[PDB]
Amino acid sequence: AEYRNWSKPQCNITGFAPFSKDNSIRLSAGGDIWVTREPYVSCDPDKCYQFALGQGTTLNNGHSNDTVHDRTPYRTLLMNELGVPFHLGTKQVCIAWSSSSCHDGKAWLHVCVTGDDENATASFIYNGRLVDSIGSWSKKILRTQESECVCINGTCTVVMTDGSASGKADTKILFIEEGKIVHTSPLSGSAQHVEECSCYPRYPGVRCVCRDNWKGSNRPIVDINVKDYSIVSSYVCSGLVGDTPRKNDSSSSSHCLDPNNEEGGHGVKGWAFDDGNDVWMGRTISEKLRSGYETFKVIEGWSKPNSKLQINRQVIVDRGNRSGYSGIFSVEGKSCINRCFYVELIRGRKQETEVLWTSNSIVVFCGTSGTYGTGSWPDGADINLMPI
Amino acid sequence: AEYRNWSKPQCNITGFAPFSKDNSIRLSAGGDIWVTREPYVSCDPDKCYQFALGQGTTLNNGHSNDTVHDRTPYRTLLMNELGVPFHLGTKQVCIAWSSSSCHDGKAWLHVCVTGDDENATASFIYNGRLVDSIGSWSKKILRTQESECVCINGTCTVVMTDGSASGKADTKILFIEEGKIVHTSPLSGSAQHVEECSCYPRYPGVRCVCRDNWKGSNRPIVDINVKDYSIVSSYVCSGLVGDTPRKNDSSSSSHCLDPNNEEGGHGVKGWAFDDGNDVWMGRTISEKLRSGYETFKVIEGWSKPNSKLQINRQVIVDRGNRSGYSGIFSVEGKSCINRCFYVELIRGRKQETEVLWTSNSIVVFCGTSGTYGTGSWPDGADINLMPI
Amino acid sequence: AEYRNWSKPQCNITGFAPFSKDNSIRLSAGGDIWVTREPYVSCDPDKCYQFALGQGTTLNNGHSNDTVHDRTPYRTLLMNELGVPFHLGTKQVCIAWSSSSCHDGKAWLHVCVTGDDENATASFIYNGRLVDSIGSWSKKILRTQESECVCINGTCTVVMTDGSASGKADTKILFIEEGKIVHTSPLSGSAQHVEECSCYPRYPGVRCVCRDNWKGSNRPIVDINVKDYSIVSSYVCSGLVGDTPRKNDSSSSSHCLDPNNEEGGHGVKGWAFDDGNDVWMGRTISEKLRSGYETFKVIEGWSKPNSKLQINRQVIVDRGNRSGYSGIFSVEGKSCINRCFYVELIRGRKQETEVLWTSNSIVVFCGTSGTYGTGSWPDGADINLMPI
Amino acid sequence: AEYRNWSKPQCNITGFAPFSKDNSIRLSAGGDIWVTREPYVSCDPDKCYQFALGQGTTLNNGHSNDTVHDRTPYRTLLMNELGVPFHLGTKQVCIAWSSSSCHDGKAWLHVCVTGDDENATASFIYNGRLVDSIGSWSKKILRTQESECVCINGTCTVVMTDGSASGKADTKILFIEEGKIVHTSPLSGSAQHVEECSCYPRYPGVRCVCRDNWKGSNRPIVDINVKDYSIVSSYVCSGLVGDTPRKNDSSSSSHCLDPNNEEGGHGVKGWAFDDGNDVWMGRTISEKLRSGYETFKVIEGWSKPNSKLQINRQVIVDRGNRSGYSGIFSVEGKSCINRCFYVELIRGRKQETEVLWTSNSIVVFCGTSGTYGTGSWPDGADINLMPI
Ligand SMILES: *[C@@H]1O[C@H](CO)[C@@H](O[C@@H]2O[C@H](CO)[C@@H](O[C@@H]3O[C@H](CO[C@H]4O[C@H](CO)[C@@H](O)[C@H](O)[C@@H]4O)[C@@H](O)[C@H](O[C@H]4O[C@H](CO)[C@@H](O)[C@H](O)[C@@H]4O)[C@@H]3O)[C@H](O)[C@H]2NC(C)=O)[C@H](O)[C@H]1NC(C)=O
Ligand SMILES: *[C@@H]1O[C@H](CO)[C@@H](O[C@@H]2O[C@H](CO)[C@@H](O[C@@H]3O[C@H](CO[C@H]4O[C@H](CO)[C@@H](O)[C@H](O)[C@@H]4O)[C@@H](O)[C@H](O[C@H]4O[C@H](CO)[C@@H](O)[C@H](O)[C@@H]4O)[C@@H]3O)[C@H](O)[C@H]2NC(C)=O)[C@H](O)[C@H]1NC(C)=O
Ligand SMILES: *[C@@H]1O[C@H](CO)[C@@H](O[C@@H]2O[C@H](CO)[C@@H](O[C@@H]3O[C@H](CO[C@H]4O[C@H](CO)[C@@H](O)[C@H](O)[C@@H]4O)[C@@H](O)[C@H](O[C@H]4O[C@H](CO)[C@@H](O)[C@H](O)[C@@H]4O)[C@@H]3O)[C@H](O)[C@H]2NC(C)=O)[C@H](O)[C@H]1NC(C)=O
Ligand SMILES: *[C@@H]1O[C@H](CO)[C@@H](O[C@@H]2O[C@H](CO)[C@@H](O[C@@H]3O[C@H](CO[C@H]4O[C@H](CO)[C@@H](O)[C@H](O)[C@@H]4O)[C@@H](O)[C@H](O[C@H]4O[C@H](CO)[C@@H](O)[C@H](O)[C@@H]4O)[C@@H]3O)[C@H](O)[C@H]2NC(C)=O)[C@H](O)[C@H]1NC(C)=O
Ligand SMILES: *[C@@H]1O[C@H](CO)[C@@H](O[C@@H]2O[C@H](CO)[C@@H](O)[C@H](O)[C@H]2NC(C)=O)[C@H](O)[C@H]1NC(C)=O
Ligand SMILES: *[C@@H]1O[C@H](CO)[C@@H](O[C@@H]2O[C@H](CO)[C@@H](O)[C@H](O)[C@H]2NC(C)=O)[C@H](O)[C@H]1NC(C)=O
Ligand SMILES: *[C@@H]1O[C@H](CO)[C@@H](O[C@@H]2O[C@H](CO)[C@@H](O)[C@H](O)[C@H]2NC(C)=O)[C@H](O)[C@H]1NC(C)=O
Ligand SMILES: *[C@@H]1O[C@H](CO)[C@@H](O[C@@H]2O[C@H](CO)[C@@H](O)[C@H](O)[C@H]2NC(C)=O)[C@H](O)[C@H]1NC(C)=O
Ligand SMILES: CC(=O)N[C@H]1[C@H]([C@H](O)[C@H](O)CO)O[C@@](O)(C(=O)O)C[C@@H]1O
Ligand SMILES: CC(=O)N[C@H]1[C@H]([C@H](O)[C@H](O)CO)O[C@@](O)(C(=O)O)C[C@@H]1O
Ligand SMILES: CC(=O)N[C@H]1[C@H]([C@H](O)[C@H](O)CO)O[C@@](O)(C(=O)O)C[C@@H]1O
Ligand SMILES: CC(=O)N[C@H]1[C@H]([C@H](O)[C@H](O)CO)O[C@@](O)(C(=O)O)C[C@@H]1O
Ligand SMILES: [Ca+2]
Ligand SMILES: [Ca+2]
Ligand SMILES: [Ca+2]
Ligand SMILES: [Ca+2]
Repeated sequence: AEYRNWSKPQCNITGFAPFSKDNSIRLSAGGDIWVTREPYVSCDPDKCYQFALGQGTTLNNGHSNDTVHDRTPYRTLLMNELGVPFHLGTKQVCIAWSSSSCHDGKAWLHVCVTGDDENATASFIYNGRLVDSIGSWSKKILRTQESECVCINGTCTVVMTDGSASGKADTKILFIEEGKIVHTSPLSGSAQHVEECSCYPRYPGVRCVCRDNWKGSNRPIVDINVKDYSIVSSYVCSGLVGDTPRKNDSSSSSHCLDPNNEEGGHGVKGWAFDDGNDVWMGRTISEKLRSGYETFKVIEGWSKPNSKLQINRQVIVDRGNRSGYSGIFSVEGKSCINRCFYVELIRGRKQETEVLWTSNSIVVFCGTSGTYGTGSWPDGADINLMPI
Repeated sequence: AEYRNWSKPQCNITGFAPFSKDNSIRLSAGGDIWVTREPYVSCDPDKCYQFALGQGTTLNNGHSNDTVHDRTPYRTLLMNELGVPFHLGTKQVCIAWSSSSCHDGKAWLHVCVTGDDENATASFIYNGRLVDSIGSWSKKILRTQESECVCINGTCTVVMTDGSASGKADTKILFIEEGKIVHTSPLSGSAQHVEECSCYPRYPGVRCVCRDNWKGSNRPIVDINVKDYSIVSSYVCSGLVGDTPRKNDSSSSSHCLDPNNEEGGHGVKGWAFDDGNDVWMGRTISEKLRSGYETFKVIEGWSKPNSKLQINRQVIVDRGNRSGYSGIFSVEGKSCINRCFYVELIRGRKQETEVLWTSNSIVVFCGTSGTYGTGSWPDGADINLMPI
Repeated sequence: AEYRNWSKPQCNITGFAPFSKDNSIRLSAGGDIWVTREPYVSCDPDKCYQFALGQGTTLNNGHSNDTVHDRTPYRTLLMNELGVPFHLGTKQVCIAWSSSSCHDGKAWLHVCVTGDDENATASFIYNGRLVDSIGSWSKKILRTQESECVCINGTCTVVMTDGSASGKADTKILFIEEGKIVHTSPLSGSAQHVEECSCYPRYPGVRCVCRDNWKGSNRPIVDINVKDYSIVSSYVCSGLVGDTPRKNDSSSSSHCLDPNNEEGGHGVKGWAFDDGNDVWMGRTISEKLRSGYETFKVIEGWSKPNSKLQINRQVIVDRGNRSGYSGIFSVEGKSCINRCFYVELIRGRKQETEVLWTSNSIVVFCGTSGTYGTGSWPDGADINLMPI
Repeated sequence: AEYRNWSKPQCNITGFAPFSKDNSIRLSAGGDIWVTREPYVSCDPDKCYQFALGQGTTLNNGHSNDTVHDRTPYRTLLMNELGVPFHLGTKQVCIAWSSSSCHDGKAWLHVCVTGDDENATASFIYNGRLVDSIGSWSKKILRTQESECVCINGTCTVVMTDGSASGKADTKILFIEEGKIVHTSPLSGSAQHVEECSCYPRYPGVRCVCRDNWKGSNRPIVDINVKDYSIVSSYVCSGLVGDTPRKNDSSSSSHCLDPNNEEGGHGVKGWAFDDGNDVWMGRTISEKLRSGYETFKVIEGWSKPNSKLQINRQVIVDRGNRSGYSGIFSVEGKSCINRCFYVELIRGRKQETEVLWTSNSIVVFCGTSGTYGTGSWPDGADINLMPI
């Protein structure tokens, strides 16, 4: 076993093909299945795993009531092979109401945050043992990616924020070797608010596309140099912007440097990645709600400020059905590194009042250089057939 | 780990001996078990797995209502070790409402088709990662074997059809190396309609027996040359024909070249294989319905047009009990390659109206050169004891 | 991986110490657990497994009604690591209403009998594939040990009977190499009726203690020579006899050569083994019913006709609680081969009428050369708290 | 695979960071989960496992009634990877109503005690086989640590007691090599009553902190020399004492040599360990009840009689919530040996009368040399939402 370096070119991308779906809410109506949110996917060199933050209960269970809240002492990070839904034999790998995980080629790192809002603890678990921990630096909900971290040559990097959800906060990038924090760098650059980064290897460094919860409906970019620990940041150039909420497609804009100040407050975790001067990106179909999910390429949308020339659109979830968070993960092939993404399909409160719980299922697609058709792969549960 | 070449002679066959049964419908009345259809079996060099297309729900679950339909965005391919029934810890390996899987000696290939009827996508997943995809070529339900594919020296082959279920369609044979499509050949020869092929290694090539849904109650044969990609096809010679529906044994016929035009419309997935000039084949016992299941040898039934001289009959499922699809898989022994088959035992709608769901169990037999007795191994559930 | 030869001396035995218990009936009242009977234990060189014949259903399930019957097409052999109760993820390794399994050092052999009473089939599965099969030789319930077989230097041996349960039958000993039957020898010697043998390695051969269902309440012995295939048989010498039913301890007898003709009809599977001239044996405490379970040594009870001098008694299950079958298995230690046994704890019909099902749990003890105390480890379920 | 020697220095400790939590009582209200008590954690060189003594039943099950009792023939030791809650696929590794387990670098040892109070048996199982057993030496509930044993260079040591819970008893330290007892030493030194020791490697020997159930609310220490089998004992010096019950912090005392005779009767399993002259220790927050849980360092609390100068306090479970037993386990890092602890969170009878059962969940923390914040991680079930 050798460390991963991810030193292959990005695969050619013509769009995305279906990869996995867990159907977990449909299963929850006839089976004991965990209540979750904030899912993601990350793969070791052989095979992929699905992860999510449990709510310390199954769905058909009195403890599923009022699971809309994001942070409790009962949330744990669940980890199963991809496509195995979160049944009662699922391993809870750490105590977490925010997390990130990744494999360095040799073993798994988990970054797990729990405890009081004003004084949380992050644990750093590597190859099955606690190696490091830190306390909150700004006393305002220390929190992290909710998707995979990225490791090159044994140095894993993860983005964390502590501070306001609606104003200037303190973001830092940690560099971790076999579980030990070896350096911490503050965020630098023109991104003004950074949360929930979706990061990917872009050898020789790591590139992240994030959520600006304050003034941007355009997504921040954070670039991380793992050799010298330097950080740069800005915003995706595309005038078709990636956050929710956002303005409509004719009114929206980005010019790469600053938050657009267009319905910038609040947001949703999402992703994008560059392909030469173009950008591939996903977003909800609704501009206001976490409903629908579409991907497309914006021609020159990485390099040219405010480009809106899209092509190669695919519907992942039709506009009539619920989506949620989405994130990137990367998979090493024989000759190239592929990009894949998952979509959280949130069901229950507050939007759906027939039940008292909040949970989700997942759907997952991977880049292809081949061809594909059309469809829609929503959660699929009938809210009226669920236990309350 | 080396690629499989299957370069051993076929084992001697005197008939078939019991191998596996999962009892899944009986278990579903007191346990959380997936709703399935279109099951099959395929083995890696060590051990066998059962697969089937899930319906995105367990049976005792409101979402099992009206699971008679064949294609939805919730169907996934399930994969367990053979004899482990589809419980909630079962892995969903891909999104699929049609599939085929096989192991090349090194890793698993899955061919998984999903999305809109008029514009489906097939994903090609190998060693746990998406390697290729194609879109529908004829915009009319791209679909595949619903049983194992076959790999020689690292080149796996799979038969797919796109086009009418009741007239000329477009069948193609794909050749796939570590998940990458390297060649596609159109069907050639005198088979006029080919679906749901049951294929087996017949070194140096692959031989398939299929379903003609249009004009044949005799089964098509497709022979695939993996070295030069050439294809030949025709029909099993036996006058005791393998499809359902079919005429009775005195009225039925085949003369090897053409569909017989005898109750040829519709059909069921099945199998046969040659043993010198003779053929071993399975079929439903009923000529009209998917009820009962029998195997026998037809003397000269591979080589002599319209031969009806049977011997070595075995009842697998008595005439009074339900069957379904059946397919072949092959298993490498010390000195020879054995042939085995499974039978899908379908329960529920439309035929049984006491319940609202449709699902199945499996029973599996393998070739023997020894001796054996008699019996009947049906699904065994009492429809009146099931959840509706 | 090398073949086992079992060429170490028997361990010193002072009695038996607790090893495993599964509590499966207690668990069945609050969990989905298989209905079973005829359990046993067998270990590969690393670890032990529990096996039993399923009844194709869980206990809290309408299909558990009238599971008293011994042979149906739904019975399968279940196999889990020892101490893991038969939950819904349990593997059904073959179709069987009679079975025997054993590991030769390299892989598992399963001998699985199913089908019609008058014309059964035995399948021989080795390293996960069907290698051989035979049909019934006497058309009267071909049947086998219901406990582990034994392999020396790659040759596994198993005892099977076909014929009357209440008169002369046809017993044969099969010799099987990597799943292939290489020789079959008829029973020879003075045992007059032999069923359900509990066999153990006694290098250079195999020694079995069995059930005489016809005229003996003393247990038969069958000795098997694996080099030349010769067979000898007789009866355990001990005047404290091992079957149920039997006469009381003052009236019972054995003189080593013949069935005692004392309450000889019917019987229960059990075991014994020699220790020099002495014998270690288990039996039910009741002389009429499968209730209680005790072990003891009979001084000179292997060599001296009708010896009744017992010592080192241990109660395993108190007289007030139900037992069932019991069998031997052997485990290789650093310097010696240990002997262990399991006891089936049968609950439900016909004896207990509060429920409609019949099932069992297990308890398991292993030889020790150390010391121990006293106790009683019965099934423990309260029949009045069970689903009917 | 080599034997562990634990010959690295203790890691620096600044306090403890969250490691694992299983949420098992919350899950039990909507899932089939074992009833347990007396849990602990122990790790092989790769990964950690959670263990506990089952009560032979799940919680939503009539057999969970009156599970307050500590010893029955149905209790077994359960073992899962850490964070996997005790679902129905959990392995019961031995019959036990008292236990200890540990891995020597090569394989697992389990010490399992069961049977009659006045004449119990301890089984010693190593690498999956029974290797040794002993009977009760004093006929008064032979019993052991209920947490991990410790092995150096292949010699594992375990502390056991037999005798009164409220007066002089007979404690012995056993030394076990690949499952075989090679030496037994009696307790020696000034500890007057020793139960439920929490032991850790302190190369070249083993150090334990225990429970005095007779006259001490200060905890005993037992030091074990694995080379010459000699034993020394005394009491933790800290005037902030570790048992429950105890006097308040101003009235309590210890002077290192003798039991303090302060609310000394009864007790709870707990732990402490030295860090130079200082001691790190956990205790319940309540002085009378098993409620709350806190850890802190007592400056000079290892070396200076009656020191009460605490620093670095952390709440693990707030004062308003239930705790239970707690124990130490040790984990080998790249350069140092870390200390971790678990807390049993007991729910149900006798204290909570809304239900008829008694069970627990777990929470687990590991030493850190980093930083951390604050929180509280209690069991979290709502007693009014549980099955009775
Ligand atoms: C079977 O499945 C395939 C694959 O999914 C479908 O093909 C895709 O079809 C979509 C929708 O048409 C294509 O994406 C769209 O591309 C447009 C740009 O391409 C056109 O214009 C350029 C420039 O002149 C031409 O070079 C090019 O050849 C095309 O003529 C974008 O304008 C589209 O965005 C606009 O419309 C969408 C709604 O469709 C809005 O949401 C946007 O806001 C915007 O107004 C869009 O991106 C995609 O490129 C095709 N893929 C491929 C690989 O061909 C088939 O349509 C489908 N067939 C059926 C019947 O289901
Ligand atoms: C115990 O189990 C064994 C093994 O399963 C059973 O033996 C099989 O029995 C079946 C049924 O008889 C045999 O299959 C049949 O073979 C017939 C041809 O063989 C006979 O005729 C030839 C030519 O003259 C002779 O050489 C040969 O020795 C036989 O005399 C076919 O004609 C049969 O097909 C016809 O009948 C079946 C119904 O049985 C119809 O469905 C068909 O449409 C057709 O009319 C059939 O194929 C089989 O070969 C035997 N196997 C072996 C290996 O011997 C035992 O019968 C069974 N005993 C009991 C009591 O259960
Ligand atoms: C704690 O646990 C230990 C270990 O389990 C118990 O010791 C065993 O006790 C049993 C019962 O006494 C012993 O088994 C019996 O051995 C008798 C023969 O030994 C005695 O006689 C000989 C010959 O004179 C002496 O050499 C020897 O020292 C003994 O004095 C048999 O006669 C017994 O069988 C008879 O009684 C039983 C009921 O007990 C009947 O069911 C039989 O039909 C028959 O009448 C019996 O086999 C056993 O040997 C002891 N084991 C060991 C290793 O010592 C302790 O008794 C137990 N203490 C308590 C209080 O629970
Ligand atoms: C965020 O989280 C951090 C880490 O958990 C919290 O910091 C810990 O805070 C606790 C409570 O104050 C500290 O533990 C306490 O240490 C006291 C000794 O230290 C003080 O006094 C010495 C000697 O003069 C000074 O050198 C030192 O700098 C400190 O000023 C003990 O006296 C305390 O025990 C007493 O109070 C507790 C209740 O707190 C009682 O239960 C005891 O009986 C006793 O009366 C206690 O041990 C701990 O050391 C801090 N950790 C670290 C690493 O700094 C932050 O407080 C928290 N912030 C918030 C707002 O949540
Ligand atoms: C669902 O959960 C809510 C939130 O905890 C429960 O409401 C709390 O109930 C407690 C116990 O009576 C009250 O003290 C709190 O004031 C309630 N909080 C709020 C916001 O209402 C509620 O009881 C639970 N059950 C249902 C059926 O709603
Ligand atoms: C079983 O499933 C059917 C098919 O989806 C359900 O029937 C549909 O119900 C919706 C919601 O009311 C209607 O809009 C559709 O028109 C119905 N379709 C048909 C074909 O009837 C049915 O409600 C489900 N439940 C039961 C008990 O039958
Ligand atoms: C329990 O199983 C028995 C045995 O199969 C069932 O009884 C059979 O019921 C069928 C269907 O009505 C009858 O044709 C058979 O004659 C019955 N056999 C006997 C021996 O009675 C019985 O119905 C099942 N259910 C219960 C509640 O007893
Ligand atoms: C809960 O368990 C208790 C303890 O076993 C049960 O009470 C026993 O019930 C038996 C059977 O009637 C009586 O002979 C015993 O005398 C009872 N013992 C005691 C201490 O009361 C009780 O029945 C069980 N069920 C419930 C609902 O309490
Ligand atoms: C609390 C926490 O750690 N993360 C939560 C974040 C933050 O509230 C925002 O990023 C603002 O900081 O967003 C969610 O609320 C959301 O939008 O669905 C869910 C997630 O659990
Ligand atoms: C829809 C699909 O992909 N395959 C389906 C096929 C096709 O309808 C036919 O082969 C005609 O094309 O047959 C089934 O309907 C059937 O007969 O039981 C089930 C299967 O799911
Ligand atoms: C039918 C079969 O294969 N074996 C059965 C045997 C035989 O009936 C006897 O050995 C007589 O032949 O005994 C049982 O009935 C029994 O006594 O509990 C159970 C077992 O399933
Ligand atoms: C019975 C047994 O083996 N151990 C039990 C011990 C002993 O009773 C005491 O240590 C006194 O000896 O403590 C418990 O009761 C307790 O306090 O919660 C539980 C545990 O099961
Ligand atoms: Ca925003
Ligand atoms: Ca047809
Ligand atoms: Ca008898
Ligand atoms: Ca005390």
